[PDB]
Amino acid sequence: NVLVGKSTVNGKTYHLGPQEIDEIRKLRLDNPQKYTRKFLAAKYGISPLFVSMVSKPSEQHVQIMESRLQEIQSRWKEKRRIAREDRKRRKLLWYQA
RNA sequence: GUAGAAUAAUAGAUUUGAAAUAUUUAUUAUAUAGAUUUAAAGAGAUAAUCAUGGAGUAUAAUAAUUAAAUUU
Ligand SMILES: [Mg+2]
Ligand SMILES: [Mg+2]
Repeated sequence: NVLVGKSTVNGKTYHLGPQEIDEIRKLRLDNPQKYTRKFLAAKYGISPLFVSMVSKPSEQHVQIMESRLQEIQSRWKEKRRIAREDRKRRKLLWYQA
């Protein structure tokens, strides 16, 4: 197998209920730093994709991490910026087929 | 147009499927192994912008008289 998902290796599970899904949401909105996607996935035996599906982080959290991305991009040099645009175009060309 | 029906966005609302081939889907650093790429101090070719040079071209008094052709 190549880049296979864990659920695909061992099939999907449907075992969480409304109350613990709601409390997952409360934890995520409370302390996104302490209760990360991987932490919640480990705690509740689900996938980080499912955590993102059911929960939603805080606006402050997303704003600060977008700013972090902006800083990392700004610290780049000319060559890395061009290389990243090239990666984007190449990846887009993957799907045209 | 003294006015309405008539495309897409931009967002909004109300619904909507999923545990979503996410131990890499999007993008983000380090380390190891390996494979590579990227010059313009100047130059060639071509074109253009400035020159240089004076080939080529026109004219050889351009006044006036005579003659043929014209607006009123
Ligand atoms: Mg070059
Ligand atoms: Mg000259």
